[PDB]
Amino acid sequence: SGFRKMAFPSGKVEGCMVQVTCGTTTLNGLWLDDVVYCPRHVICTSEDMLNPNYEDLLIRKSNHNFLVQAGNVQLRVIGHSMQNCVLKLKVDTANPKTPKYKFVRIQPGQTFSVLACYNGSPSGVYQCAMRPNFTIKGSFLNGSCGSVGFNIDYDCVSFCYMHHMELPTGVHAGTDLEGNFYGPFVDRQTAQAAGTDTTITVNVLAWLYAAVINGDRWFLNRFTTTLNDFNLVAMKYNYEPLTQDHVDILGPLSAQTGIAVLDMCASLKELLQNGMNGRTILGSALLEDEFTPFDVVRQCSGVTF
Amino acid sequence: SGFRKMAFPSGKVEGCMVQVTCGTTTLNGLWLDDVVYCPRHVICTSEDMLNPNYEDLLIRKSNHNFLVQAGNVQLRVIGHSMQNCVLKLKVDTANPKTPKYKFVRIQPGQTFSVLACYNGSPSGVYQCAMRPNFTIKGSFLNGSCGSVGFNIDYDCVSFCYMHHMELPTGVHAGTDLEGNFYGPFVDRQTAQAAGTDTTITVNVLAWLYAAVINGDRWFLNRFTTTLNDFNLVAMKYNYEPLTQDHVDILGPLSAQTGIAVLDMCASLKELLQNGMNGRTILGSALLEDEFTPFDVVRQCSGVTF
Ligand SMILES: CC(C)(C)c1ccc(N(C(=O)c2c[nH]cn2)[C@@H](C(=O)NC2CCCCC2)c2cccnc2)cc1
Ligand SMILES: CC(C)(C)c1ccc(N(C(=O)c2c[nH]cn2)[C@@H](C(=O)NC2CCCCC2)c2cccnc2)cc1
Repeated sequence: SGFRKMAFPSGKVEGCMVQVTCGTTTLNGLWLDDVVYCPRHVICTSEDMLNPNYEDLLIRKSNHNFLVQAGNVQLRVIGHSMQNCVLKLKVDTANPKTPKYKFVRIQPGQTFSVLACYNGSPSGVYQCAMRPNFTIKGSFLNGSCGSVGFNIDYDCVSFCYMHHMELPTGVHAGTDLEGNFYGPFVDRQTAQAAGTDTTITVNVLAWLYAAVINGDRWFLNRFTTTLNDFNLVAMKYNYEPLTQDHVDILGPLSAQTGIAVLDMCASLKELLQNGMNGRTILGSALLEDEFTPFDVVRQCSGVTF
Repeated sequence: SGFRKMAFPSGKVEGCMVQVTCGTTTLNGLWLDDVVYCPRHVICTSEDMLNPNYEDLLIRKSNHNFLVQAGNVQLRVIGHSMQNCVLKLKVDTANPKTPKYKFVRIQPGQTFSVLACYNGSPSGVYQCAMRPNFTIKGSFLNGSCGSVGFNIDYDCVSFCYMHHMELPTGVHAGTDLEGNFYGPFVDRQTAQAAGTDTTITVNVLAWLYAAVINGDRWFLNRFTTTLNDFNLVAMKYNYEPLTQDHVDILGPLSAQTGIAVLDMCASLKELLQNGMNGRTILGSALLEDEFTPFDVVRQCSGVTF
C-alpha cells in the first residue's frame, strides 16, 4: 500500500542523453540510432533571441560547428537539418543503447516522466502532466533545454516532450519530438503567456479512487448525482467538463472499489462545496489532479517494464 | 524554476535488479559483483511466518533451491549465507553492470530514491525519507520485497535501504544492506507497530527556503526568534528539536536568499500558530518535510551524475 508521485525508471532514456554545443550555448540532445534531436534555439546568440531568423542562422553553420558529446566521447556530426523547432544532427555513430521507441504527441491531461539533464548528464527524474493550458509545471534550470518527457509501455519508450524554455510565469513549454510546440508558444524572447489553467477533473476522480483503495474513505457521502448536475457544480470551481469517455476510462477503478463513477462524483461535489475541513486525503490537503486513471491502476497493480 | 519531488536517475540500479525464487515465494534481489542480496524471509513458507527459525530453514536449503533470474538469464547459485536479515547468494557470474557503490546506513530525516520492483523488473522510482520512527512512507505492493533505496553521489551509488515488509499501519520497514533493520522491527508476522512519528523540522525549513528561491515569499514575517524560543513552540506541534548542527546545515540556503535561519524560524513559528489561511507554498497546502537541505541545493543548482 501507499501512494506516491511515481516516475518511470529512467535507464533507457539515460543512455540516450548527449550534450550539444554550438558556439557558447550548451544544452541537451537525444541520441537515437544515428540522429541527435535537440532544440533549434541552440543556434541562437544573445544578440538573436528577440526574433531569430532560424533559417538564416542555420545556413551559416557547418557540421563542424556542432560539438556533440556522449559522456566524454565526441560524436562527429555529418549532417544537420531543421524540422519545425527541433534540430536533427546526423552523426557517424549510431547509439548502441537505442531502445525500442516511438514519438507521440500527448493530450492535455496526460502524464509523463521527465529526466532533467544538464550538459548531457542526468540529474533527476519526476512525473508531470500536460496542463490544459499546454504548459507543464516542471523543475528546470538554465541549460535544461533538450531534457525529454516519456512514458514506458512494456519495452517501448514513447517520447512525448522535449523541453525548450521557461515562461515568465515560471511554468515550462516545449515541443513533441517533431518540433511542434504544445500550445501557442514560440521559441523566441517575446511576450507570450499561458491561458488560464483548469483542474483535470478525471484525474482528481482517479486519485479519489486511489485513496479508497488505500483505505482513506472519510469523504465518501451517501449521495449520487447525474453527469449534468455534477458538471454545473464543477464548472464553478474551474474544473474541466467530465465526459462519458472519462467515465468509461474510470471503469477499472469503479469495478475494483465497488463505487460507481457518478457516486464518486457526488462525493467530489461535496468536497468542492464544503472543503476538507482540515482533513487530508492520501496525505494531501488539496485535491490532486496529476494522476491519470492509468497511473492509479499501474501503481496499485504493479505493472513493470 | 519550479520545485518537484525529484528522484535520482535509476539506470545504475536497474542493471542490478534480479528475481529470486525459493519454493513458491518470489521477490527481488540486488546483484553486485558475484553476490545477490535479498531478504531472508524468501525462505519462509505460509506455515512459517509467525516465528520462523531462519537458521533451521536455511539448513534444509541447497544452492539449487535458489532460482535467480537476471531478465530471462538464469544465474547459477554456488553459495549461500545469511547476514542478519539478508541472504547473500554467491553466483557464478559477476554482474557486468555493477556500478561503483557502497552500503550506508542512513539517519532518520535523510532522503533516498526507491526503485520499486516486481519479479526482478523495475516498475517506478520515487523519493522517500527515513521517518523519525524508522519507517518509510513508500508505495509497495506484494512482491516488492528486495526493492532498494539509494542516493547517487557523482558516479557512486550509496545503497541505504532494502524493502522487507509492510506494517499493519500501511507504512514500510526494512534494513540496510547488512541486513540490520531500521527501527525495532522484526521479519516475522507478529504484533509490532511504529512509534509516534514527528515532523522533520530542518527539512521543513529547507523547503521554506526553496519556496523563497522560487519566488513564493508571502509567509516571511518581520520578526526574529532565539533557537530556544523557537523549539518551545515547535515542540507543541510535534516538530523535532532544531539543533545548531541543523542551523549550520542550512547555511547555504540562508546565504543564497539572504534570510538568516533564526528569521526563517520566526516565520515558521507563525505558520505553526496561525496556519496558512487558505494560501499555498510551492503548490502545497501543508508544510512539507521530505526535502533535506542538500536536496534543495541540488534541485535549485542542477547537480548531475
Ligand atoms: C533563445 C530563447 C528561445 C529565447 C531561449 C533563451 C533561454 C532559454 N533558457 C535556457 O536555460 C537555455 C537556452 N539555451 C541553453 N539554455 C531558459 C529560458 O527558457 N528563459 C526564458 C525566460 C523568459 C524569457 C525568455 C527566455 C530556461 C530557464 C529555465 C528552464 N528552462 C529554460 C531557452 C530559450
Ligand atoms: C514472512 C514475512 C516476514 C511475515 C513477510 C510476509 C509477507 C511480506 N509481503 C510480501 O509482499 C512478500 C513476501 N515475500 C514475497 N512478497 C507483504 C508484507 O510485508 N505483509 C505484512 C502484512 C502485515 C502482517 C505481516 C506481513 C508486503 C506487502 C506490501 C508491501 N511490502 C510487503 C513480507 C514479509
